[PDB]
Amino acid sequence: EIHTFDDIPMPKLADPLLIYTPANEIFDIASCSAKDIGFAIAHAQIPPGGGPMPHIHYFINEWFWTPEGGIELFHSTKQYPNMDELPVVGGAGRGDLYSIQSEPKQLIYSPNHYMHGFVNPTDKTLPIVFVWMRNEVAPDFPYHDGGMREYFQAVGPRITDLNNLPELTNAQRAAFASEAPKYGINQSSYFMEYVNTISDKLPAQIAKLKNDKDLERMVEVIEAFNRGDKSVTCS
Amino acid sequence: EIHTFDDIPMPKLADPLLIYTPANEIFDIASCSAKDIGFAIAHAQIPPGGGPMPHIHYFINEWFWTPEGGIELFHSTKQYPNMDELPVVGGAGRGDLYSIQSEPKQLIYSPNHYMHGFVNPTDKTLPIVFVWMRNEVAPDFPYHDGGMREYFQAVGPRITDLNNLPELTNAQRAAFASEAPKYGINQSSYFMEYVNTISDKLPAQIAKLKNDKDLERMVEVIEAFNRGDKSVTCS
Ligand SMILES: [Cl-]
Ligand SMILES: [Cl-]
Ligand SMILES: [Cu+2]
Ligand SMILES: [Cu+2]
Ligand SMILES: [Cu+2]
Ligand SMILES: [Cu+2]
Repeated sequence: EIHTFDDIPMPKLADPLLIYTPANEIFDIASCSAKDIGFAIAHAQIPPGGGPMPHIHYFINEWFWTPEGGIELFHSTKQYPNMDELPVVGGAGRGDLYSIQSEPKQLIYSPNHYMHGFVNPTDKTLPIVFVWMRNEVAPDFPYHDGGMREYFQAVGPRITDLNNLPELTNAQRAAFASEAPKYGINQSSYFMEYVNTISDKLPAQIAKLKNDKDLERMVEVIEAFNRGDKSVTCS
Repeated sequence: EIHTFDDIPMPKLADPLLIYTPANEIFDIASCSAKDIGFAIAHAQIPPGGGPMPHIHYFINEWFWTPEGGIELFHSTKQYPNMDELPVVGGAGRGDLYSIQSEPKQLIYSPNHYMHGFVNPTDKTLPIVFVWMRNEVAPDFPYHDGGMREYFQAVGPRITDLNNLPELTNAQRAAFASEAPKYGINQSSYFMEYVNTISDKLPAQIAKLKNDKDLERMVEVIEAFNRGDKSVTCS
C-alpha cells in the first residue's frame, strides 16, 4: 500500500536557482532554515532516462514526491552507516535494490544510510519534488540545509533558458560522483557499481518508511516564507 | 557450470582499427569473410564502469570471451524476434535479466534476439573479446560481416594514441543508440530502459547456450588470414 501526500509547495525566490544536474534533472532549487530545522527543496522535471545512479546519504533524510507517478525508484532494505565502506565488488559488497513504480502524489521517505536512486523509464518528461532535510550529524553549510543545494550548485551548470539547456559534460558527470563525499553522499558513477540485484517485489519494511511530521513542518516553513514571514529564511 | 575456450586470436591488420566506442570500450576491431562465413571480431579493453547498455541483435550471433573474468554480463531467457517491438514501458514491456560473473577464459554464447549487455564492475581495466557472426537474414554490408564493425566505425571516434583517448561526446552516445537499428541492433540509451529485474540466479537454459562449431571455424579463418592465406579476407 502506498503513502500519499497532497501538496509540497516551492519557496518563491526573487531569482530562482535553476540547475541542470549531471544526472539529467531540471531543478528549481532553494534552501530554507528556521530555528528548529534546515533543508533544501527542489521541484524538478525529469526527461526520459533521467535520474541519479544509486547513492547513499550521510548528512540528510530524503523525501520523493511524484505528482504524476511514472517515476521508478530503487531502494534497499540494507543500511550503510559507514561512509568509509563503499558497497563495491572490492570491499563491503554490492547491495540488493527493490523497485517502486510510483503513483500520482505518492510520497516516498528515505532515511540516511539507505541506498536509493530513480529513473524516468517513460518516453515523456515527468515532475518530481525532493526535500532533503539536514540531519543531526550534518556539518553546518553556508545555507544551513545539510549540504544538498550546495552540492547541486557546485556540480551542475546553471540554467538560463529552459528551452536551451546547458550541454552536460564529462567533467560534470565525473564531478557529480567525485565531489559527492564532501556533501555527505556516496554517489555511484554507473548504475551497477553498487548494485547486485534489482527486484520488483517490494518489501513491506521499505513501503512503511514514513516521516510526515518533519515534512509538514518544512511545508509550514515554506508557506510562511512565501507569506513574507521573516522568522524563516529561504534563498 | 561454465563453458570455457582457450584461444580466440586477433586478425593482424597492417593498420589496426582502434575505436573508442561510446559505451566506453577500447576496441581493436576487424572484419573477416570466407566463402562460407562472415564476421567481425574485437579484442577490447574495458575500463572500470565500461560496457554497453542492454541491447538486442537481429543481424548477428555474439560470443563473449573473458580472458581474466571480472566482467559481469547480463542476459535474458526471453527472446525478442520482432525488431519493431521494443521491450519498453509503453509497448512490448521490459524484460528480466540474469547476471553472470565471468571467469577467466569463460566463453558466453548469445544468439540473435536475446537481450544482453555487460559492465566492468571492478576498479581495474579488463580484457574481453567479441565475435559477431553474420546470420542468415543479415543484409550484405561493405565488409560482409553482418554489420557490427561498420556500426562501431560509424558511431565511435577512431583512436590515435591509447594513452590519450578521444573524449566521448553526447552526440556519440546518442548516436550509439539512435544509429543502432540500421545495423540490426535495438540499443537502449540507459541501463533500465529495457529492464524490469536483474537477478543473480542464472537459469540453466542460458548457461547451456553454446556454438563452438561456428567459433572454431572463425578461428580457422583468422589463423589462415594471419598465415597469409588469400582464400580468406580480413581488413
Ligand atoms: Cl559484490
Ligand atoms: Cl514494463
Ligand atoms: Cu501512509
Ligand atoms: Cu538521494
Ligand atoms: Cu561447455
Ligand atoms: Cu551485443
